[PDB]
Amino acid sequence: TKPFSIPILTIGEMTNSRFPLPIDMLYTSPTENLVVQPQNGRCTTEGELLGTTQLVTPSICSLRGAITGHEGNDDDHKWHMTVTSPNGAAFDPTEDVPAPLGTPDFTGDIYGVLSQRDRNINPGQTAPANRAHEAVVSTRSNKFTPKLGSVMIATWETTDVLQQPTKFTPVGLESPNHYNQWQLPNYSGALTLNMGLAPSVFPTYPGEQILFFRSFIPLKGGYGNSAIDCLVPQEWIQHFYQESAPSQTDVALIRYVNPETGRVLFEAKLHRQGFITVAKTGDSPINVPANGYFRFDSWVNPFYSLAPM
Amino acid sequence: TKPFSIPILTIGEMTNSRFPLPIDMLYTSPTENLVVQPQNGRCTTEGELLGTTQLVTPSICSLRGAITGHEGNDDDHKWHMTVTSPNGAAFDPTEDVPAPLGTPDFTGDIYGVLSQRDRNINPGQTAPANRAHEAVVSTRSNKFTPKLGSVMIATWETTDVLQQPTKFTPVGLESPNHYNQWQLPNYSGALTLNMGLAPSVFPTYPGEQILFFRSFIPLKGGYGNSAIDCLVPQEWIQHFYQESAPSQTDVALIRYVNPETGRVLFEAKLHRQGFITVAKTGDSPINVPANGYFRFDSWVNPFYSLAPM
Repeated sequence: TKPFSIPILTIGEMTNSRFPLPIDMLYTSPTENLVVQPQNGRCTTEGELLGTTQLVTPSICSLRGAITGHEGNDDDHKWHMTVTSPNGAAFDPTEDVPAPLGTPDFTGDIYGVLSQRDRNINPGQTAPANRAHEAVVSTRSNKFTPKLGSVMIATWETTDVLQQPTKFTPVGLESPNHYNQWQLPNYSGALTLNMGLAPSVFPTYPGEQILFFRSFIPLKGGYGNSAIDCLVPQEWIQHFYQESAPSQTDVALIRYVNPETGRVLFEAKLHRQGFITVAKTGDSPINVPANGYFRFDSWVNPFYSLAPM
Repeated sequence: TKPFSIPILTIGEMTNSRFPLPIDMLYTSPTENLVVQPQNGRCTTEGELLGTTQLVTPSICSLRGAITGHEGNDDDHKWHMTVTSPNGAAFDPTEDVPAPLGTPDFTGDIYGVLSQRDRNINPGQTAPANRAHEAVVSTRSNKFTPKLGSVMIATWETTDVLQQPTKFTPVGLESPNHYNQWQLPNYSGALTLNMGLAPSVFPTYPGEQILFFRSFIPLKGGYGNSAIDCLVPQEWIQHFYQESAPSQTDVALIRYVNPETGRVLFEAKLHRQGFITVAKTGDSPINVPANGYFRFDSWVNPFYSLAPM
């Protein structure tokens, strides 16, 4: 029975699993009136990846493939991007997954860079031509259809985008308008429901809330202090995936500890499904030292009563 | 005496430690005419970080701080960025490091996005304003002085940059002009030498070359198939940092294994200083399965004779 374990990296040493950003703080909040069902950042404590989760940090909310033309006829700023899997191989729309690995899992206008490196070398050259432009992938568009193998990608530039291999590097959001981090996009477009989903997560013990790892997400414009929350850091996913330690119950009692002073600061439940709950109500700040990290202490039963945070 | 170990993640599951990119291939080449002295991606096999190396993947080649105004009075595209440490805290120019952690470690015109979130809320508003623009940090500029707490950052945008907290998210290179991945920038500007450096690395056993983890790096324009090479993946750095396993000799014999068939494909030396050498000459392609990873097998004496790849 290989023992379960969690990384000893601090908050300040880890990366958000739902967007390639540093983790700025721990954060909790009531979620009784919404459905927390992210598809990136999903891993069981036994190392099973779920949803669209993959292990390469800069590929989170990235897209890869080629531009094949404009999307439609009536907007010169809109391009049809046929997408592949991150490894460059064809994606099978009938695969029992929501969309290609690392596809964005929220509703919003994602800002980043469209770059291209030509597949062919021109006469008189020794190397392929390149170009890049700022761009937006609107996951609420009816042409956001990654499960079918394509997305519409928009530019402010209106001509210098070729029918060439294309990558989208995510940077942030175009604005806070229409951003809802817990609303899954329609991976197959309009009037088609999503499939292959990692399940929703929620606390059940009275007075518990989900604990999130929160990152502030850049905005291209608008007023806001937008953030995106993940259930576990990307480094925890990489760790569980490698360790594949059996879970002895469905609940791991974990403690947040200051390694210098040895002081345990609070306790929490790491659920087998891959999320944390704490005995906390409200959204007030979580005040913890910088050198702190979670330590696995024991497997407990569903009803273990946590010390209130 | 804690045993040394290497992650079991495959090349296609890890990240470049010198730029936030997936790893595309293993790569070797002669370096007899170069000085290989990167400052990101530097970790001893005992977990000692060196140079400018830090653990947050999207912070590699990033810069944080605030714009104070234009750089000079003659180009409204050029801005003076005061730089902080990645945690937002003041950087001390006298600390025994080359530059703030994560600072770029090569010569080139680094392309990315400059984003800002205002520090105050304006009257009539409830949230701070935001803006972001394509930007270039030229590390060959005499105004690239991160060890002194500032860099010049340029935007195609001419005015919509304020004197506000600022992040630079790296995406790729503006072009291949003057890109030299092994030429350190002058962290303190002109006529001042760098200090606090992680040491240069080179093979010494006859017929050995350095083995690199190679990523293709996007280009905003120009002709080229530009790449950037790191000495070990970012996930190896995170692993060694946490494990802190003592190094029993200066050289770890490691084997690239196919986990499925269990077959060992080739062998290599992981040096305590934190780089890999192999018995290979030239730059011809390294042909290995997708599911392959390096496994630590034993500690060996200096000048151990490897099987030729």
